[PDB]
Amino acid sequence: NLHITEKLEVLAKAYSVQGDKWRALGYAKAINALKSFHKPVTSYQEACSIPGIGKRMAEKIIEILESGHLRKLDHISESVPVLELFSNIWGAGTKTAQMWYQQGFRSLEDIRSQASLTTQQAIGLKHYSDFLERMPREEATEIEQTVQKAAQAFNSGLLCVACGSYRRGKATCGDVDVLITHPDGRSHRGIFSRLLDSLRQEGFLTDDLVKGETKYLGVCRLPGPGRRHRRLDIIVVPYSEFACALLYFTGSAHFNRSMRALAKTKGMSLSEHALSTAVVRNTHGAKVGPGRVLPTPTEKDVFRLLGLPYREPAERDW
DNA sequence: CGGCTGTACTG
DNA sequence: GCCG
Ligand SMILES: [Mg+2]
Ligand code: NA
Repeated sequence: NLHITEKLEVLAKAYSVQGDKWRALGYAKAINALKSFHKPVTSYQEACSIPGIGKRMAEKIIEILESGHLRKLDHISESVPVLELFSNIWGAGTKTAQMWYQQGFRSLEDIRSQASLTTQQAIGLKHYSDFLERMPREEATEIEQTVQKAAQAFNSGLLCVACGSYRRGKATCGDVDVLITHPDGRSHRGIFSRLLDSLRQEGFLTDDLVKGETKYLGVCRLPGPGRRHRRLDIIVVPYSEFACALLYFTGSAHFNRSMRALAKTKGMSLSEHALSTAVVRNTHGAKVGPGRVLPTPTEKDVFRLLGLPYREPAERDW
């Protein structure tokens, strides 16, 4: 199924970029369902059947089948392509894009010349094209290795794992996500600092976007002709959290959200730090009592404790 | 009626 | 947008 989704994707993005996040979530989930459906969809009654598809989406499917068109798609605001242009700048989202629009900016030349950018947005605009591009998974390999090689030059016992789409076995990667830990659980942050320093000194790191104590995002470029600037995310964790970190950083993101949402129905909470149980939540679903951390030395343990069958990373790409 | 994941960083 |  891609006949009807292609038309939905355009509404999903229109909604997302105008900041209607939940309606856009509705569309996103429906789109997902339709894609993992075996056969093409035939009846409005078959429509409702599919979890993630209700009356409103059913009617729209019907129109796509009956008319081969979507009336809502010709009513999309003329501002949408511009809002998408703007929020493809790293560091600029829905609010900033809509503000810029209101203020009369219609193009990246307008932003470049007339807009006051944060440090992150200026780096984002500089790399606008490169950030929209995916790298072959083989290039990800060279980057993980460059990072790993450099880390292991401080403390050779450090473990570096490439995560995200790479670990899920995808042929291309939007960025490289490197997870760093140490088996003693005591080795952190003296490294993470100096590590970035050498990588920056080797000329490998071109720009910094986020520098936190355990988390880094920046821009690197491998040496040589024909190389593009790439996004590189690095996080350091204590060995205690290694498995929950690995699970999180590997994703996919829709998978993390599904997992976490299930954990919530079981009175549990899952995050990059821990899976914990006996979590106390107020009526709005917000966490109040922290509950207690459940032991989780491997990804297997996390699935198990949730009552789920183990998925290897490739089966996580939702 | 109202949640839809949970966390971190920046200014 | 969908659903419990
Ligand atoms: Mg990634
Ligand atoms: Na952005």
